[PDB]
Amino acid sequence: SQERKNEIIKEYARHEGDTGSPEVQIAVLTEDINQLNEHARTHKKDHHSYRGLMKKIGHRRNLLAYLRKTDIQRYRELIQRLGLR
RNA sequence: CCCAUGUCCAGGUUGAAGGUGCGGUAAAACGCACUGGAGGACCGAACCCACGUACGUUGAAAAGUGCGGGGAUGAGGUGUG
Ligand SMILES: [Mg+2]
Ligand SMILES: [Mg+2]
Ligand SMILES: [Mg+2]
Ligand SMILES: [Mg+2]
Repeated sequence: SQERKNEIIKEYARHEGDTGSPEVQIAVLTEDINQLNEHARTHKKDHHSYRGLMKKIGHRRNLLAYLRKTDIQRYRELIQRLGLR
């Protein structure tokens, strides 16, 4: 949702202007992915939506790889905040 | 054969489901351990049955004994009424 995405940007971002950043993107994608996994458990047959789920997941994984390359401290802080492995 | 009401099955073993935790995952299938303790499951006394063999065969016995044998928490054995 737009209000939830606003909250997530304001929380995880470095500024109120820095809408775009890896931590911001990943924080949005994780909530979207949780909603989609619940939707999939409720709608097991919607493979057409599971595809977009996997695409979002790959996007998040690539962002996380960029973070592991550039800033390992930022990476670990992010993952402690989010709860990912 | 059945009704009701009771009672008996030394000991040991294996280790189903379920559960928990750790991996693995985007989350799961899944895997690894532990727990748990199922079974007309296993080995084997009493208990029950009678596979073989020898002997007995005017028998110890109008159907047995010995040497081994099968089942042994179940569709079990047994008691009283
Ligand atoms: Mg048995
Ligand atoms: Mg036995
Ligand atoms: Mg008796
Ligand atoms: Mg006979």
